[PDB]
This record gives sequence, structure tokens and C-alpha cells, in this order.
Amino acid sequence: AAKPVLYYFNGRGKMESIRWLLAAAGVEFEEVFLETREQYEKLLQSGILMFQQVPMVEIDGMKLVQTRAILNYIAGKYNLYGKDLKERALIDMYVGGTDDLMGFLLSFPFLSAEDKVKQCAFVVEKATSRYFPAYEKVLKDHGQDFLVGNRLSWADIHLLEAILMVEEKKSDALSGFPLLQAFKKRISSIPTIKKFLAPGSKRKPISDDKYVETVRRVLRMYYDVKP
Amino acid sequence: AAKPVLYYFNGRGKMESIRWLLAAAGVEFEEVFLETREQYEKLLQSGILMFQQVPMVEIDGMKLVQTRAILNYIAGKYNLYGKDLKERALIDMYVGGTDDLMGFLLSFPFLSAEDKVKQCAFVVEKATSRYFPAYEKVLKDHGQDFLVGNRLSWADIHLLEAILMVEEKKSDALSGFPLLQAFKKRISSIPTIKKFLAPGSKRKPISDDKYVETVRRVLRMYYDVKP
Repeated sequence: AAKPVLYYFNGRGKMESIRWLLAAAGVEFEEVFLETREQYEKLLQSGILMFQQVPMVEIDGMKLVQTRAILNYIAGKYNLYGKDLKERALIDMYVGGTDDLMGFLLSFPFLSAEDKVKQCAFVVEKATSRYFPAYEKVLKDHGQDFLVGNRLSWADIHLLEAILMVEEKKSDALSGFPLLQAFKKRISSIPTIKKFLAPGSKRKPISDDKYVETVRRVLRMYYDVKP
Repeated sequence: AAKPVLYYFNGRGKMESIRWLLAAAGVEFEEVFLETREQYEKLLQSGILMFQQVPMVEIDGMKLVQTRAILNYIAGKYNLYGKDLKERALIDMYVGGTDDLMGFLLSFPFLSAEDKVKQCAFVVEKATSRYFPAYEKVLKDHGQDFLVGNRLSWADIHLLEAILMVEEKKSDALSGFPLLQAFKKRISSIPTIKKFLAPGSKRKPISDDKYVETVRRVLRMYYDVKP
């Protein structure tokens, strides 16, 4: 092995969460961006994408595909997946919820101005009435700084990312969830994470129109993404 | 703990895969079906559905939500998840692909007759040009009876289910994938699985119109599911 290599577009997408996890773990990685269609075609005939898709990560000799497979592997390898099955079930449960929440924003940059507005509210309602109350309760019920095992876990990292994403759409969306507001502070303060949030890191920005173009050109898809 | 309880509609949905896994493991379970809207409302105020959704499974004291969390827990608990992280990464990768494939059929019973036809072909193309060739290669490359660790794993079980589902739409879809045809035989023969495929088991049938009705009534959603 050597240093993890993340193959994906130069933007957030489904790769962002993996960037977050590797960073929180203090793991340095290299990225190979998809800019041209010929590049993609070359990658396909190569046959290193088991199911003809990205994300794809070369780590410890393997060339992994399937976002959840990759994240799972990373959470286990760097001891951010709990101590046993019970603790891992909780982490998967929480991660599941923030994944669904984040999943509602995947197509956002591909929506029309009219849809972006409609989707924006949809996601805000989802987070404030469904997700945030659930995670707020987890913290309340055990009163510990972390979601699971009183120690940083993938779940915490995934939750933080989801929080900042919702806050990029509705800056005060977290208002009324004191525990998450304090959670947002604590987690954002952990050195590795703090560095990732800092300037010059590999954290990717909100996807703009160039991102969409590069995607539509290389994959020849998502031309008419609906809300 | 006691005996696992699966809360969900009396049909396939996202619960089917969990039924398959628990059965392959020789685990007996009880089911509580969602038939009325008031039933759902009662379940909600109860607050046992962390994110206000089903599937939900009560197992070993926990009330788990998030399909993947549940399956993950079940695969680990009954030693159908590999021996280490490397083997588990492979299983997650394979499962990921059959999950995406099966994911394309979730809304099928809610489609119009015109869409069902369109979706049917879409899924067939997906399985024959993308998925089946990939899994065929895994078997070819190591020439072992199982996908991972030369022993039955969740991945094998998930693959079989996906095969039979595609075959319920295009009976000869597996034609040209000798290795999967032999894989289909081997796996279908394992006693626990063989019993699940047999008559009188809890395996659920292809969702009909009554299924759709019961869903639309209890959840008040999926009224206009698009292709």
C-alpha cells in the first residue's frame, strides 16, 4: 500500500463524505479528478471500476467502489466504528439518517432555479422536524459529548458534515437544538477536523455550474434532473 | 432478547432483503404488518421509529431502523460478514452493487403500466451489461463456489435474491452467465435458503396492487411514482 487515491470529479458529490472521514482520521490522500469524457472512457476500458462507476478509491492495494463500502472500510480501519456490533449498529443507524438527509442534496446543483428553492425548503423541513430532533435526543438521553461510546465515531463526523450542509442553505436551521449547537462546536474543534475546516484543506466547496458542466460532459447524464 | 420482530408492510419493499438474511442464517422471526393509517400514527407517537420510518426491527433489545444498519448488524452477528476488514470491504462492495440493482425495482409496483414496461427493460439492461458481468468475473477469477472467503457470506445471499428478482422480469436474463447459473443452483441448495425458497416460508411475493394500496393508505405517499 501507500497513500489513498480518490478518483472522482473535482467537487463534492458522493466523494465528499469520504474526504471528511479520511481527514478526521488524519489520513493524507491524493485525488485524481475527472475532467474529460475520454478520460472516463479510458478509465472504463481499464476495468478498474467494478460496476463502471465512481467514487473509486485505491487504498491498501484495493480499488474500492460503492461509497458505503469505502466509508465502512475507512471507519473500521481507523477505529471510528465502535467497539462491538451493538455500538456499530448504532453508528450505522445514525449514519443512515444523515446519509438520507445529505442524499436529498446530491442533485441540488443540477436543479433549475425554481427547483433549487423548492428543494431547499424540503430539506430544511426534513432536518428540523425529523433528523435534528432525533440526534438532539440521542445527546440529551445520554448527556455525553459523542453520539456513541463517549468517543469520536464516524457517526459524529457524518452528523457534523450534514449540519454544515443544511446550514449552507438555512444558516439558522440549527436554532432550537442547543445540544447540536454545542456538538457542532466540540466536533469542529477536534484538531484533525479543525484542520479540514480550515483554509487550504481538501474540503470541497458548494458545487457550482462548472461542476455540473464537468459532470454532464464526462458522464453524459443528469441533463434534466428533477426535484 | 428473544425472537426478532420485523415491522413493515405485508410485502417485499426494503424489508425483503432482511427476511432473506435472517432466513439464510436459520433465524426465526415474527412480523408485525402495517395495514392501517391509525396503526402508523400510533407507532409514530410511540417514538420507537428514530427517524419516523420503517423497516424497523426489534432484535437483541434494540429497535433498529435504517435497512443497511439492520442488515449489517445481522450479517455480523451470524458470521456472514467475512473474517476481517478486507473481506468485509469486498462483501460491502458486492452487496452495494446488488443493492443498487434491486433499488431500481423498489418503485416498480407503483408505476403505470407504460412505465413498468420501460423500467422493466432498463433494469434488464443494467443487470446484463453492468452487474452480471461483474459478478460473473468475480467467480471466474477465483473459481470458488462463493463470492468471498470460499464460504457463504451475505454477499452471496444478496446476489441470489437480486438474480431471482431480475428473473421474475426477464426469465432468461441470466443466459450467458454460466457461472452465475451454477451459483444460482449452489446457493439455492443450501438448506436454510432452500427452505426459504420452499412453500410456506415467509418469503414475500411480487408486490401486487393491494400492496400499493396498503402503502398509499398507511403512509399517504407514493401516489405518483415516476420511472
